[PDB]
Amino acid sequence: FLWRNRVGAEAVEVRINHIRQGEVARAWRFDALAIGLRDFKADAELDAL
Amino acid sequence: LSTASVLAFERKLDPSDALMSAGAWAQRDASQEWPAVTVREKSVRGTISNRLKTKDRDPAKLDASIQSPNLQTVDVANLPSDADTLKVRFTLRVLGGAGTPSACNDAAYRDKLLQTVATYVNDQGFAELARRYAHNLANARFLWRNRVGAEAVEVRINHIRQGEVARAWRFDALAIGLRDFKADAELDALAELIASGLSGSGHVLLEVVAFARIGDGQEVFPSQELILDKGDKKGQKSKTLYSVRDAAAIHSQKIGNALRTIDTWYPDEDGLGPIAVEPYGSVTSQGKAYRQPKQKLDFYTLLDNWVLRDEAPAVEQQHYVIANLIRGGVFGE
Amino acid sequence: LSTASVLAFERKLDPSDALMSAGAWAQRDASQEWPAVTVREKSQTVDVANLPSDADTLKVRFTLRVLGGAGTPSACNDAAYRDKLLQTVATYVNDQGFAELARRYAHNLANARFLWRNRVGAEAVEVRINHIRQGEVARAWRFDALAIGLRDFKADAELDALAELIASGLSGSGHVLLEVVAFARIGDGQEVFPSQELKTLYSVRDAAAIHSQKIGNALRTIDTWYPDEDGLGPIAVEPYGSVTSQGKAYRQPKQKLDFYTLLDNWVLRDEAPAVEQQHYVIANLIRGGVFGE
RNA sequence: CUAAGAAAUUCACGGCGGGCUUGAUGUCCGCGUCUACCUGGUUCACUGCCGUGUAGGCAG
Repeated sequence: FLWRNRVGAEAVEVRINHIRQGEVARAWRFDALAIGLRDFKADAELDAL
Repeated sequence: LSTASVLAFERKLDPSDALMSAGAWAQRDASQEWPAVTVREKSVRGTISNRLKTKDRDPAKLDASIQSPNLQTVDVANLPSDADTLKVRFTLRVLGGAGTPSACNDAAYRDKLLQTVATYVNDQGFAELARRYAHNLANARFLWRNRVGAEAVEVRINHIRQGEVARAWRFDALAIGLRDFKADAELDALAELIASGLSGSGHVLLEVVAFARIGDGQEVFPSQELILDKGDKKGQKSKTLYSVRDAAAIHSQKIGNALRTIDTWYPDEDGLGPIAVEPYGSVTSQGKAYRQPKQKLDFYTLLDNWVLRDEAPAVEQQHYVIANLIRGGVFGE
Repeated sequence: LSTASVLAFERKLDPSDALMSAGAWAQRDASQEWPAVTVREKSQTVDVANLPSDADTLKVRFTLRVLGGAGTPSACNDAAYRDKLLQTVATYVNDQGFAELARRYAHNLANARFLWRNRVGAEAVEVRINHIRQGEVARAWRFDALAIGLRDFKADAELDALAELIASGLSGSGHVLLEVVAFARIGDGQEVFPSQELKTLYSVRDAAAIHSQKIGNALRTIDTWYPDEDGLGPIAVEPYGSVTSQGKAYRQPKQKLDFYTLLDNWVLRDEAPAVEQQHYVIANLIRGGVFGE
């Protein structure tokens, strides 16, 4: 979703928060540059999402 | 095979706005706290010193009005008293990915343009182009007038991988000229970094610190604007100076201009040195566009000779076309 | 071949702001650490300031900037106008040295031409001027404004070295950096006259200064070939030169000695205006402006 | 001397009731504005000065 804004960046981190009340019920973090822009490979904290 | 009617090219070598500060030499072990310079808008009278017209000339309105002086508002920024050196600081991103367009219409033309620029890269890479960009980053060409008549300039280029510096440089650059492109091994070490950047082989983030001694309390040269067309009143605004938040500043396009002075393969003034890379290569302050379409030399003829009909031009016109493809712009129809 | 729709020349000998400041005598060799002048307003609501009772002194602070190679211009539309101007500027350069400009610059450096209204009732004038390469000085002077009278150009022994230095300067034979500063004798409790804008005396903060253009005017009183009467003295160099103080505008355009026709003749078709005009022509090229169509 | 010459149209009124507009989306791309300077306008045709009456030493 960062279209041109991610191009040529040192570090890109994504934080995803599930909101089920006023409060947040769950909290993910990702290394967006480590996760591939091309391949849909799988791991544990991502299929937890 | 035909050119697509909508082309577009994302630029590479992205500069930012530069920010001026001020201070003395040899406090540059601890020069991370110098105060900036201030754009000062005042009112200063002038003279009546322009050409009086020949249309409706009359000594009842020119010979009587000449002895009534002018009334203007000059906006000039100046250095402080103890300060004697401008620190001009900006950053630069050598992106890379410099052969694929952002927009297109015909993927056959894009399949031809990709293999054309790849056949360019795979015998001479981005080596010599990064040599001359490292030269323009070496000398203080991006100080368009603040270097003219300096005692010493010191150019520290820092390469950045994390919060702090990963690689340093120091360049003597009043010794380095503006026409003869001699080089050095550390100039080559900068050029290898920029060539790695343009080839899509890593990230380059050059924090560019450029000192230039002028003198105590001297005059500084930031950039200028265009004040018209959206509220053009009777004209009580002469000339102001560009600024990020309460400090004077050069625009990004003028530094980009001064960094892409690469062109030396035009037949007008060959020994008289380089100019900026532009399609229909023109110094507009000179007033005369080199590289006419009357000849065979401009970018819009080289590009579609080399892409469509495979007529690969000379081994410097390749350099010029690729300097245009790093420049960007709306091509096509 | 015709005129030039845009022209832009770059300035030479630009000063900084001449801040005023005070002190005393026999501490003038310890003037790195010295006090300043004050700004106050009295009863309309206007400004007027004053020296203290301990001080006859007043002090000046500015420094200079030559560039070199002033014939070659920086904005035009005609390439042929450059190709017709290069022969003229090189013809004026190569056949004679620039010291005739340089004496008439450097004596205004040496005299009190920049101390305009700082000797309206003074007694002893002493000026000290530095040639700064680096963090110290290496060619020091200390000049006098009593000796050379403020309307003639008669040279002395100090003047030739500074003249050949500045003529190396503006011709491109080496960048010079002067610092021209002065020490005054005003009066124990005397009213000051700084600059203004377009009443409020022009107040730099916690001091008092006069702008750049007054000294960039004062150091180029080179017009003494103006037509009518040459016994009066030097006034400065202006295309369409009008002066408020002497009232009458020298060098009128309805007769042929204004800048906009001698430039046309001297530059383009290679016919020469007079050798009693040349240093005024090149002083106009030193000043700069928008010289269009 | 006019298809000339002449003329009172009067009066009265219930339009009324009902309602789901739905759903989808990449505006991308590029740029040197350039040079130049002398307000003591008189920030009141005079402020404030021995007699409120027309002659005067003052910060001029």
